[PDB]
Formats: sequence, C-alpha cells, structure tokens
Amino acid sequence: TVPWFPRTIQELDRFANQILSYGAELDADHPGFKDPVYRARRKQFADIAYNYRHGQPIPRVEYMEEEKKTWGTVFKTLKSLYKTHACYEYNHIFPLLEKYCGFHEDNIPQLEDVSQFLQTCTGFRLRPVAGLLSSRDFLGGLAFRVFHCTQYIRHGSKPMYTPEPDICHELLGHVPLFSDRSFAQFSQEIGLASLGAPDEYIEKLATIYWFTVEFGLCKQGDSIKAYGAGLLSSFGELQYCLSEKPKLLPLELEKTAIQNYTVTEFQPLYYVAESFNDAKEKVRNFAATIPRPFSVRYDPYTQRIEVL
Ligand SMILES: CNC[C@@H](O)c1ccc(O)c(O)c1
Ligand SMILES: [Fe+3]
Repeated sequence: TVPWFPRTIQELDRFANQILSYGAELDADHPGFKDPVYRARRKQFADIAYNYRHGQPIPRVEYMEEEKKTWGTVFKTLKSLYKTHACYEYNHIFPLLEKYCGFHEDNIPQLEDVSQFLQTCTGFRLRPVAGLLSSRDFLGGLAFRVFHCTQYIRHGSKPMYTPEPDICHELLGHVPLFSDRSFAQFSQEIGLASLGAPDEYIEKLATIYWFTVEFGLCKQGDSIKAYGAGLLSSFGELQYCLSEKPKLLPLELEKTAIQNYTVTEFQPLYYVAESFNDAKEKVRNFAATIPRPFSVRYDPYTQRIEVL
C-alpha cells in the first residue's frame, strides 16, 4: 500500500530512527578507520544529530585545530576555481556567505548560522544528519525545503578526498545553490514528486537528483558552468567537467532517470540544464507520470502537505 510520508515539517523527526546504523567510518577502507579519536568524534556528531528535533537551534560545536586545518586546505584549494568554473548563481551568493556566515579558511561555519542565512534567502533550513538516510527520506525532506546536512568533517590524512559527504561538501557544494530562489523551487519539486511514490520511482528521482543537484551543469549564454554540489566540492572533477573529455547531453528526464552512473570515478557524461526554472518545469511534468493515487501541495503558511 502507499508508503508513509511526512505531512508536517515536524514529522521529519521520525527519520532519525531510520538511518543506516553502521556508517562508512567503520569500513576498513575509510581514511579514518584506524583512528580511534576520529571514530569517537564521528559518534559525537552522530549523537548530536540523533537527538536533534525540528525547531531547536542546531547545536554549536567547537572544532579541533586539526579539523580547522583540513577545512582550510579544502577551502583554499577549491576557491581558486569558482570564478571561472561555477554557475552565476554560485558566484553571486559566495561573497555574502564570506561576509555573514564566516566562510573563511580559518573558521568552520556553524550550521545554525548557515541555516538562519538560508531561511532568510529562500526559507530552506538545515538539520544535522547522523548517517545515511534512505533516498525516500532524504528526498522527502526537500518537499519542506529541509536539507539534511552532515556536520562532521573528513579525516585529516586525505584532505582532498572523501568517500562520503562531509561538512566541506555540504557548505562549499550545496549551500550556495539553496540560497537561490529558482534552485530552491527546483529542489523542492523533486521532493514533492517523491512523496508516496513507489520504490522504483524513488530510484528514478534519486538518479535525476544525482545528475542535477550533485553533478549538474548549467547553460549560461553560450557557456557551460557547474552547479552540481559533487563537482563544486571536487577539485579534480570540477576542472575535468568543463574540458573536452566528458560527453554532455541536454537534460531530458525520461532519459536522465534511467542513466547509470559511477560513484567512484569522474562521471563520463553530464546533463546540461537550460536553467533551474526549466529543470523545475521538467520535474513537474515528470512527476505527473508517477503513479500516485493523489496529488500533493506544500502550504508554506502552515508547513504542511495538502493531499488532494
Ligand atoms: C542519502 N542518499 C544517497 C547519498 O549517497 C547522498 C544523497 C544526497 C547527496 O547530496 C549526497 O552528496 C549523497
Ligand atoms: Fe551532496
């Protein structure tokens, strides 16, 4: 029968008891696997996320010198590429994040301050996430303009590498785009399309998310730039995605939804969005093809989903 989905923003609290309990930091393959301090530190952030409840301010954390150093390295190395490789919406908001959110090499921004900033721009808010959420729950949060965000940082031994999202990827990759109104509406449409959708369609929406929010390219006049969070947080792939090597195709959802992708090497192909308004329209039409015995609408005045 129709899978359960949250109907009010507070119901997202139900997700904490539905994450993958054995995280990536437990794999012998993880850069911090042999480091017990790192291990304990990850558990500390997981407990903060576990006890968090909608409406509370997100707990502030004092990062260690070693963690600030890793942030600094990532920030400084990536920043040199944005003016030439990132889509206009990213560069338009970055200076404001540097001024009101403390995006600077010597300081890791606190999620509460960043969340307040997003609320003022587009009403998006962040909530700390323990471990891995199912695609269903992750996408469902977007329907409420809620982005589940990691608060921990990657292990210091390999600053330019992370096998999972971490705070550098969330803040330098995702946050700037969520401050844009059209991108915010586009992300929310993916979320609304996921509510109560059958498992096989959630996987199609997760793939569309991968080829837009995480690895999307924008058409900007006669040029092509990156807006994908996975590209904006990867020094190597951000330079590669705008070279002659990858194959670029126009975003066509019937096609993007079933395309296979690798999570371990640079993407061999990327989809180019005409604009976020256009991508939003395409998702809305795609959503109409999803078999759901009902229709949904979000009411921002009450923060509830209306089931039609
Ligand atoms: C929890 N869903 C899949 C996960 O690998 C995932 C999802 C969304 C992201 O933005 C991301 O960087 C990683
Ligand atoms: Fe991400």
